[PDB]
Amino acid sequence: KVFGRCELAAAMKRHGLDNYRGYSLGNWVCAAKFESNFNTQATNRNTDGSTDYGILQINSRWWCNDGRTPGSRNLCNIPCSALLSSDITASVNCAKKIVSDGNGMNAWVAWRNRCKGTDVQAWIRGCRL
Ligand SMILES: [Cl-]
Repeated sequence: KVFGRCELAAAMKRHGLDNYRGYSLGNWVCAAKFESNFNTQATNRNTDGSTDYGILQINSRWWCNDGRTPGSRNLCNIPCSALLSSDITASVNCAKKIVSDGNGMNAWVAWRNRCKGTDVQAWIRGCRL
């Protein structure tokens, strides 16, 4: 499913991401726009052989199992296919583990390069939250 901007902001707020580890809701909406264009079914393969899955492009070397990433760790305890669901619960629960890992939202390259330090409140402007 391809979310609208405000529909996803509302879904993230309901699942407890607003201000999670100090990151306001606009940071999570901005990271989803540039990682996946708000599409839960987005996949992209990396040069190391790992693949990124879903709305927040969570990687199979560390976080989920896809059966084709040798020596990888499955820290979230989920098949990577669960991250492609229309229901974002598994992606949000695993994103909370990633953002707590020490480097905060700098784990998301698109957030560091396109959201960090910008007016991220713009991403939630106009929405009924
Ligand atoms: Cl980037």
